[PDB]
Amino acid sequence: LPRVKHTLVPPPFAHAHEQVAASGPVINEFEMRIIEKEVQLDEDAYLQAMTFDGSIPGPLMIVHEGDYVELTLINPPENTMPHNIDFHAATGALGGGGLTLINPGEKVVLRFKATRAGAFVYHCAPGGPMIPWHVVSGMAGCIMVLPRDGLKDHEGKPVRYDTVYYIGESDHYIPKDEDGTYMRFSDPSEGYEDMVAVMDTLIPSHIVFNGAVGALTGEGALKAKVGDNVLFVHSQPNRDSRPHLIGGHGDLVWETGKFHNAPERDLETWFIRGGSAGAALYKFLQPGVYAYVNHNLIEAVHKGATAHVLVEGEWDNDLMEQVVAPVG
Amino acid sequence: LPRVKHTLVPPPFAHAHEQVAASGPVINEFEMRIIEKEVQLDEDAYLQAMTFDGSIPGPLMIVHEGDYVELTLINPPENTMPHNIDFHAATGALGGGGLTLINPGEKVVLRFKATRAGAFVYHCAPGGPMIPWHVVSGMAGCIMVLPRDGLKDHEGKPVRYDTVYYIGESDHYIPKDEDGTYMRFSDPSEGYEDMVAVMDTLIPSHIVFNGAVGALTGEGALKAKVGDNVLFVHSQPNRDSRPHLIGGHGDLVWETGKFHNAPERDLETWFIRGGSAGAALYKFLQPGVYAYVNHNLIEAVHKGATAHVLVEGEWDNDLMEQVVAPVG
Amino acid sequence: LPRVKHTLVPPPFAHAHEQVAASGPVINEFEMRIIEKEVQLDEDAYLQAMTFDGSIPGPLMIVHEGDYVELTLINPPENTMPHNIDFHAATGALGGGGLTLINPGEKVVLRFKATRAGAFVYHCAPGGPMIPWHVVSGMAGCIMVLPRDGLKDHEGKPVRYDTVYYIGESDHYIPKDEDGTYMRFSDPSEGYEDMVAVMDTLIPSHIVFNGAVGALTGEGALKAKVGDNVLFVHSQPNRDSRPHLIGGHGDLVWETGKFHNAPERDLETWFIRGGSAGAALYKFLQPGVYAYVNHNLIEAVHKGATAHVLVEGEWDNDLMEQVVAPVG
Ligand SMILES: [Cu+2]
Ligand SMILES: [Cu+2]
Ligand SMILES: [Cu+2]
Ligand SMILES: [Cu+2]
Ligand SMILES: [Cu+2]
Ligand SMILES: [Cu+2]
Ligand SMILES: [Mg+2]
Ligand SMILES: [Mg+2]
Ligand SMILES: [Mg+2]
Ligand SMILES: [Mg+2]
Ligand SMILES: [Mg+2]
Ligand SMILES: [Mg+2]
Ligand SMILES: [Mg+2]
Ligand SMILES: [Mg+2]
Ligand SMILES: [Mg+2]
Repeated sequence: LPRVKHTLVPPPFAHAHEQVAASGPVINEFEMRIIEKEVQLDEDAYLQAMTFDGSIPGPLMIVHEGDYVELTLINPPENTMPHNIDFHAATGALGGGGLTLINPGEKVVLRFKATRAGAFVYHCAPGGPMIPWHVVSGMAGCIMVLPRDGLKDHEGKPVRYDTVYYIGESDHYIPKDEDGTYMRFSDPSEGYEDMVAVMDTLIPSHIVFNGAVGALTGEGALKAKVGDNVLFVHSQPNRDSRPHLIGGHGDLVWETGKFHNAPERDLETWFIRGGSAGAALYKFLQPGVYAYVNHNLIEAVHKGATAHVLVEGEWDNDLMEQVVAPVG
Repeated sequence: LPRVKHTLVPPPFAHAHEQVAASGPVINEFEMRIIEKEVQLDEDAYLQAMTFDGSIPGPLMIVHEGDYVELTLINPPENTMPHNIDFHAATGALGGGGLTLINPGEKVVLRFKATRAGAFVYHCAPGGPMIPWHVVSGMAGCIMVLPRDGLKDHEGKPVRYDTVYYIGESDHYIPKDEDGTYMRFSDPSEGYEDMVAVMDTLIPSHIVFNGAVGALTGEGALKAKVGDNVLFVHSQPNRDSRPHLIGGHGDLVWETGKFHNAPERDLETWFIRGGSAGAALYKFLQPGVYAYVNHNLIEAVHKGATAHVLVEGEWDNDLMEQVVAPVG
Repeated sequence: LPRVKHTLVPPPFAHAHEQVAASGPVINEFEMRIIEKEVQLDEDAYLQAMTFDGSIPGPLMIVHEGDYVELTLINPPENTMPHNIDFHAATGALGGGGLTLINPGEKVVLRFKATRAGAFVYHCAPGGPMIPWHVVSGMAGCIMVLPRDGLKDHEGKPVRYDTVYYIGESDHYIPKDEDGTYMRFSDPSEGYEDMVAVMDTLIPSHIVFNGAVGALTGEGALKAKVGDNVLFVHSQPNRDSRPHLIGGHGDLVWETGKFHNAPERDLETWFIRGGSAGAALYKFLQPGVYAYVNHNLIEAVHKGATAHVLVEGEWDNDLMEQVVAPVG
């Protein structure tokens, strides 16, 4: 089979690809390096993170149904922990976790057949208590397996996007001092016992898009134009989310993320089950600022789950008009 | 276009309307006044509330797909805060939030086209940390945009209800003294910092229907007769819910609340995503008392999420019969 | 009508039955005895439990749509509490709760018509605060009402399982001393006030399958062979869950659990609403160990929500292959 070597790009962007496969099955080659580093979640909040390829989430991989995925995974000698990878897209050996455990200084190559279309989570799962801990330290991303003929709607009609954005939502459990301030550690292992105690409450300290509070706002705001069909692929590897585009809708939504199921239409808010990825297409109709949020608004605003989309184009007064301006 | 002026009625009731539109598109005119007042959630629990039209939830608006909605929103001079409105039914300007910010003593008129059929949340969203806070202080309601030809089932067959009840479920975060008792404040702003600390735990002190524990029980119990097709429209603007009618089912359920999607049948329990409204139709078959509950039973019983429905009519022993009475 | 007397078997197993009804409607006779006993959830964690038939969950009942269910429920004189039963499968009298309240030393016989196909929760619901408390002490199980002609897929094609496993997931709220250790009590009533305080936080101390941490792992691991179509019926009577088979998928999933609705395909993770049962069919394609988990991995690993499935058969390198073994 042809081999295609991909250069991954950091989230929320996606590597070059075609929606309709330009060929028959290929072997898709990807490589990622695991990076353990402290990351700043918020102004005075830091996470002893563990990442695929230096980003939270890990980068988006895009292939077609019936392709193979050949991943080279590298755990550099400077890392402290063993790591591996479980693709929810894959069949067998705990998603590949059983075949990919690598120590610092080792690398491994896994091949699987992408037999099922949809957006899927991938995450680290080295075993026992390590599983939740590695995930909530940042080790999860998404692979999207498109149908060979591209996406289809609830009636089997071909559907096309202009842009995909990968929104990786992640919950984190940063320990606190009695006064509410966040603790700092020298490395992941040092912070482990304190982190577990927070994990046990099931209350995240932060819930973020793209690895940090405000990462996709201000200078990181997403961009589009009136008329653009934008696919928002949304992963949550550990906890539920309820995405909502403020000012918009989900035109076609696969909330369970699997493309051969019929999408729902006209949604205000949809539901990403923890341990899954979903996808929503929207055609922008009005210019201006939109917020893409987890619609538990405490999670959106206090915890960090808010992105902005800045949209250019002409305003349509038939859809909405301020008839009487604030007056009094 | 014809203009139709509506008189809103408090929840769980609905203003006069027709399921099948008796005309082509109209401009629907509504008016609401924002009322800031302390409300009693429970025996020794009070909320510094902020409300649309004096009720929690805000009143239900009912229009047809392709109509316009023209809302006059009034923030009386006695209020302390700026307020606005985001309709999830609307397209643009953050659902209208960007065009409706009004200070105490001001009013505003917004028009939008109700382009999509379904039950939708509306809520206050004045910006930043104000967003979750105004919502969890009571500022959310629902607008139902019916298809012009009325509801249709999973097979496109016309479906009709005898009664709609609007169940507005709301989570609240009342601060507590060390001994578990609830704190009281002079106004919303005074209670703000203490409320935020509760919000951060993501654990509501109360989760209520119609603004208070027991509001829809005893004297407030809902009523129906055997044979009645009752539509239960259920909103939750901030947190997930799992409605269940104890003793009944959802005959047709749109849990994501958007009427052009096929409903599911025969449900025991359905799922309202935080930041959305859903709808369930049930035809009553047995007389007696029913409980409509959020089926996290701690949320139902300890937090306040229980309504009763009292149903009159004849008992059917073929469906259920006590064969041997408690004996021993 | 013919009467059929069933011998229940403990979970995760199911009593003898046929998927396609070998006859017209029958009256299905079941009997269960309520057992109040302390149970060990985990190494140093015990629950003052209240059970149907001595198991958590209560045993699975299997009947066909249009059958009757006649249940004899027995509350032995050694018990301390009144108990009853609410079948979500049933119509009227709070699912039967209104007709089945029995004191220690009493028994009752309830008949209902199983008019709706699907997996349904049954649980104890003796009234008021007793409701959540009896459920979170273990009093819930599942009844599966199969269509008379067996299961059908999203296209109406007949579908057949080789094995059903009933996974009863239950959240528990065991009180703790200041040092994090769990408290012990002489009986359920003694532990009540302390348990309520934990219930109020909505944070379970344990979330288990089959009544205990590790119950379905090691010696209790589930078993299958490559090629087996296994139906996983999953109940959660009080709290949401997000089941995921690590290394596999849901081939056909009814997450709301009602068999006349079309199932979704190829799911990675699905969603069981608190107060419901859902069902997922998977055909095993690879041998080895699988984990069936609630995919909030903290709930899976720290709280107890993990089962293992051990699968025998031949490995398929086309689906997955370790191309380069860990090396360095
Ligand atoms: Cu790792
Ligand atoms: Cu996983
Ligand atoms: Cu407001
Ligand atoms: Cu909103
Ligand atoms: Cu009981
Ligand atoms: Cu129930
Ligand atoms: Mg690279
Ligand atoms: Mg400090
Ligand atoms: Mg230090
Ligand atoms: Mg008025
Ligand atoms: Mg006090
Ligand atoms: Mg004072
Ligand atoms: Mg027996
Ligand atoms: Mg102790
Ligand atoms: Mg003692």
